[PDB]
Amino acid sequence: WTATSGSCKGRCFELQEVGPPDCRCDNLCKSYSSCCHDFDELCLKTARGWECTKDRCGEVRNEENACHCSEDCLSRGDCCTNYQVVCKGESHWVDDDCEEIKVPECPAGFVRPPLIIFSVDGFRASYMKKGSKVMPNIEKLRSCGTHAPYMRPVYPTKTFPNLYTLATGLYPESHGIVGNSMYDPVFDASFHLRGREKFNHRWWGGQPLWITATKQGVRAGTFFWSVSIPHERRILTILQWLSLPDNERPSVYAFYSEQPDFSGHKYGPFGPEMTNPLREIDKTVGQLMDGLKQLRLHRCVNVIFVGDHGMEDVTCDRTEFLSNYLTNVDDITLVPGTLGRIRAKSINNSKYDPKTIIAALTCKKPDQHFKPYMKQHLPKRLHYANNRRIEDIHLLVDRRWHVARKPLDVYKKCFFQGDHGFDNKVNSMQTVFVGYGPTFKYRTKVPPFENIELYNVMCDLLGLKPAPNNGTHGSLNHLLRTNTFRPTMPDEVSRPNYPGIMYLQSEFDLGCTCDDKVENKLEELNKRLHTKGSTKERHLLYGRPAVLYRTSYDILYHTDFESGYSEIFLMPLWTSYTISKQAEVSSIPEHLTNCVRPDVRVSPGFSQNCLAYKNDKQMSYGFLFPPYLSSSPEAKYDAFLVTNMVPMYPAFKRVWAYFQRVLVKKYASERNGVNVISGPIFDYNYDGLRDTEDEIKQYVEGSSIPVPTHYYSIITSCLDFTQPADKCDGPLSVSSFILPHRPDNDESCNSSEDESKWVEELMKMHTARVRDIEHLTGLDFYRKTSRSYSEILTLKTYLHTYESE
Ligand SMILES: *[C@@H]1O[C@H](CO)[C@@H](O[C@@H]2O[C@H](CO)[C@@H](O[C@@H]3O[C@H](CO[C@H]4O[C@H](CO)[C@@H](O)[C@H](O[C@H]5O[C@H](CO)[C@@H](O)[C@H](O)[C@@H]5O[C@H]5O[C@H](CO)[C@@H](O)[C@H](O)[C@@H]5O)[C@@H]4O)[C@@H](O)[C@H](O[C@H]4O[C@H](CO)[C@@H](O)[C@H](O)[C@@H]4O[C@H]4O[C@H](CO)[C@@H](O)[C@H](O)[C@@H]4O)[C@@H]3O)[C@H](O)[C@H]2NC(C)=O)[C@H](O)[C@H]1NC(C)=O
Ligand SMILES: N#Cc1cc(-c2cc(OC3CC3)ccc2F)c(OCc2n[nH]c3cnccc23)cc1Cl
Ligand SMILES: [Ca+2]
Ligand SMILES: [Ca+2]
Ligand code: NA
Ligand code: NA
Ligand SMILES: [Zn+2]
Repeated sequence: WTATSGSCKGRCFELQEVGPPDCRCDNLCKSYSSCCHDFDELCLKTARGWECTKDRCGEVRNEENACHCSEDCLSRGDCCTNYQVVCKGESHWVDDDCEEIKVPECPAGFVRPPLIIFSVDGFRASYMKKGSKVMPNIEKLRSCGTHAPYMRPVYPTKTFPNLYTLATGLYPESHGIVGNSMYDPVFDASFHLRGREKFNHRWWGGQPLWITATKQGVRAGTFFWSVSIPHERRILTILQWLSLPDNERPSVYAFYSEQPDFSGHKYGPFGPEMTNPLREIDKTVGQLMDGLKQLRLHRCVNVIFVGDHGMEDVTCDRTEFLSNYLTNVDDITLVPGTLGRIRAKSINNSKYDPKTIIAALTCKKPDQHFKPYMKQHLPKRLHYANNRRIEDIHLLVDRRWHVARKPLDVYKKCFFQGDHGFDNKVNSMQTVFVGYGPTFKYRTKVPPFENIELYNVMCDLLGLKPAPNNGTHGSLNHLLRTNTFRPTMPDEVSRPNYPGIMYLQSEFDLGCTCDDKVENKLEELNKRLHTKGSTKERHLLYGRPAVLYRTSYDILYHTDFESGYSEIFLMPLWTSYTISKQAEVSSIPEHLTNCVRPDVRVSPGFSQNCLAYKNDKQMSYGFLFPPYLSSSPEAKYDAFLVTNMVPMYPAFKRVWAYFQRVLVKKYASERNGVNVISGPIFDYNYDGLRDTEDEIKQYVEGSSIPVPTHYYSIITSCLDFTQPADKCDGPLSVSSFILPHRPDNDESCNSSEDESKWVEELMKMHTARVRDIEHLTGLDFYRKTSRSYSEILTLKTYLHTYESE
């Protein structure tokens, strides 16, 4: 209940929220149906519009007007944004030449440059170039400030997940806003765009910027604007707040535009009807900048122009229906559209089986436009699993398509021509970033980066300590003139052992065999030196990775590769090797096909054994350093060491063998050598973080050999590919993957064909950042390069996407 007969007199857009049943004049009052009786009259004035005209110049103040053209308006902070242009012969901000802002030029009493976040819903990245002729204000921001060619949103590429990611630096799985619609089974409650339940604070995890600010003594303007408040009024409210006295004035502000998303849904991303919404957004930017200029803040405020996601062409006719696949279609609930999420209609139905639903949705039609996944099998780059609000069954929908339960759901709801929500690496979902101000760089282009990184930077811009988040603080230092955060490398927690030869052959009883009994002082000293690390500079180019948790491991040196061998997991945590452009691929000789060799540096008790694999009818093995890339017949024996073996399902060995036999050499040819680091990952609870021993759910039968959930590789070369990988003087280039270790290739519908038609496609889908691997392994890479640490942090957040331009 609201006693709406209090008044908003002198309280319009009050920052502090007053408590029911006392009536509200703050922004959200509309959304709670709680504004005071006179809120529209006092706070939403529209009289005479939003622009001064010559005849109004120096008028007598009339408090009914939406904005003012009277001599006292500047000191009141409530002039129309074009007041100085119309009435004082000033230029619009957009018509002024741009001039470097070397230092903040702020009015007295400003403690720090304010930050304004100008967020635009549905603003696809390519609009910056394709719409540049109709967006002069935005184009000046872009060209004069710091910009990326695009910014990667998070998955799903929907509004609230992305704007709340911007606010918190967290993946949706951690912040809790995992789509625009959700069911939380602990709460037994549903979150929707419509209605009121979405304002309940239990939906919203982490700590958004406005709370981070407030807790640290920095005042914040509103981040949420009610849909009925027009854009001109949002801008005027921000400008008025900026005119407050020093002790009352916020330091961080947000503007939000529902456009171009609103029109994009109706008309498609490049519909002719899209030109107007872009013109209008640009006009709004013009109003803000003119307003800032009038208040002498245009060379003081840092402005971020940022989108939440892009927009793709999507129509009703490109809809797949689950009713064409499942018989039981009324036993399920689908969250539909540009992604699919499936759960049981009733928890009382114990005849509901996820395995049979997945199988009925897998590779059933030749051009099928969605792919089902148990959430733990989604590409790890999506970070979309560790939340009870994300249903176990997920459908990744192809760009340009929808999924629905039944046809009736589409015509009892063609209207729309645009949508978004798809995989966050899809080009059409990419959105925009521009930063303009004293703290940003001048006329600077930066590479594309992920929106999870911005929270840290916004905290840096405001002198705030960020709450714990998924950004990598320092990775965006290259955007900034000053206020950089100077991170240090994490300390190594576990130092390795360096074992020598400590065991005789006959101490091992592993059930392994190798045809290797084949016998020189020239080559005897030479092989001793390889085992003490004489080739390690060739194979370990960026130093050894640091182990950031407590464990027991050994460094093992060899002619062609170096490894960090875990005594706890009985396999390497990592294996490092360099393949030059010139290297030759060879086969596994006939006599070595089943060869596994005890490693006399490592006890039997901390070794794998061949008998376990013999007895485990589902599990085979592979090697981390590939025998195919041995430098010589003699060196090839090292590749068959039991310490280089890892457990692999035969179906996965098809993938791994093609990667090692064909792809590594291809990449060395294309990139002028590559350094490769490969290893296992264990993420049985799908939290994106390294498992401890006691979290492992599967072992090679009858043994303590833990089975990885995934295998990674990090492939590094010289960005200047005219230099070979192993003699690179400058910046590096990386691509990585985290392949799911699956007992079938059901994910790849064309897997009956030759690996050349499907393996690389799988690997592209599971592309990853080095940082993703770091989380999953507790390893810290690139510890010894000639590069700055901030540059290395940037490299570690790079994602190789495999989209064209
Ligand atoms: C991305 O960045 C984020 C942020 O840094 C990373 O997330 C952190 O990961 C940590 C490890 O997974 C995690 O630490 C745990 O926190 C527990 C306390 O948590 C509460 O308080 C914090 C701080 O204010 C708060 O942020 C949390 O908020 C979560 O939950 C509410 C809903 O209840 C949501 O509003 C919110 O969205 C958020 O949900 C997300 O996180 C939780 C896990 O915390 C998930 O379950 C959800 O799915 C969702 O993703 C909390 O309200 C603390 O109690 C834990 O301690 C246990 O583990 C330690 C290990 O040191 C052990 O020693 C203890 O014994 C203890 O175990 C006991 O409880 C067990 C479980 O009940 C039980 O089995 C044992 O037997 C014991 O009794 C732990 O320290 C941290 O909370 C989150 N933070 C956030 C914001 O998510 C994330 O990892 C990064 N991602 C990547 C890929 O790097
Ligand atoms: N950084 C950031 C940032 C966060 C938000 C946001 C606000 C929120 O407010 C609580 C009361 C729900 C919650 C989550 C958010 F992510 C945001 O919201 C703009 C918005 N105003 N009006 C809309 C209508 N629909 C969708 C979004 C908005 C804009 C930005 Cl720049
Ligand atoms: Ca949106
Ligand atoms: Ca884990
Ligand atoms: Na086997
Ligand atoms: Na298949
Ligand atoms: Zn939309």
